[PDB]
Amino acid sequence: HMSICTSEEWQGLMQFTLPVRLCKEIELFHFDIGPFENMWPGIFVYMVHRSCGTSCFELEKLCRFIMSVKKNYRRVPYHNWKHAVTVAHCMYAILQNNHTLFTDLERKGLLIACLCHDLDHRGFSNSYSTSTMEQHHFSQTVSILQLEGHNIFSTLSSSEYEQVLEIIRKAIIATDLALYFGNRKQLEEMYQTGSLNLNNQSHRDRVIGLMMTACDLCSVTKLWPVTKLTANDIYAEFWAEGDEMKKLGIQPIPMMDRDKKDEVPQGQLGFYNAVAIPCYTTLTQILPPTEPLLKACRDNLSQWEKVIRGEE
Ligand SMILES: Cn1cc(-c2ccc(=O)n(C)c2)c(COc2ccc(-c3cccc4c3ncn4C)cc2)n1
Ligand SMILES: [Mg+2]
Ligand SMILES: [Zn+2]
Repeated sequence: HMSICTSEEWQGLMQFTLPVRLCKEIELFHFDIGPFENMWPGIFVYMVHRSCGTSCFELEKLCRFIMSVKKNYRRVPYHNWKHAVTVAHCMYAILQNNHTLFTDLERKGLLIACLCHDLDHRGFSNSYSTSTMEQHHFSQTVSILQLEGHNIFSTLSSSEYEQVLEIIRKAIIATDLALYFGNRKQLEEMYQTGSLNLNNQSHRDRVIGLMMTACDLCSVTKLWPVTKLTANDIYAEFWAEGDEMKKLGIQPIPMMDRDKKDEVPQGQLGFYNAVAIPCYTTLTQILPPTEPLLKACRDNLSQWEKVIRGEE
């Protein structure tokens, strides 16, 4: 277990250059990687390069690492390689727009953590100690790092190496949405009381934790026709899970039931109000430059309202 890339795959990636007409596009929060499948591993290399230059990773081990990650994502409609890269791009925009808050270690850890955060997702929920899927996705990240010529951190001291693995573990654990409700609440209080202090490691962990939810949910921050299409992918998976439950004579909850299709826009609306809006509001409060994520979220919420009210 742990599949690996071929030499053709890592060498082809080493040779890629992003077309000039995307370089301004890719800096924008709402950028959609969607139309550029061929370029996705290339796009990740690019973002690593912009954010730490052409000498932050041995370029060969880097391309090998990315191409093996890709081969350990499965061909599922939503929790796949497309979503890893989408989440990593959101993290890239955040780090670029907040350039001096984060250490060099943090920047490398979090881009890698984002690409690996759904490693070997099967297309079924946590429901079908806790943070099950996530402890596992971290486990798989550890295994790839450990292979052959795939250790991109080899050139760190053992003190830095232990540091970056622990950035990664906490980051991927933070992508379990059950834990997001409490982290956010904690952050909301600290901000209120004025007690938030980025010199404090456990405060940094929390902020980073929120940053991982915001990236993980970022398909709600793209332009309306892209968010709409992604929502179809999320449903392809949820309904396939609901179909497997009916196969056993089990009644799935409404969200996994394709017979409950007309209650889609209502469902979307509640999620936006209950999860997405508070997430990007607390983020915007701590990191003002992330404000365009909130704005794009608000715009998509009002699209969903108009669907419900019957006008699009
Ligand atoms: C980008 N993105 C990730 C996610 C996401 C991430 C983590 C997570 O745990 N969930 C559930 C979703 C989303 C929102 O997706 C949604 C899916 C279904 C609903 C829904 C709720 C209730 C009844 C419903 C619903 N749909 C049909 N009916 C009848 C809402 C939102 N967008
Ligand atoms: Mg996940
Ligand atoms: Zn995810």
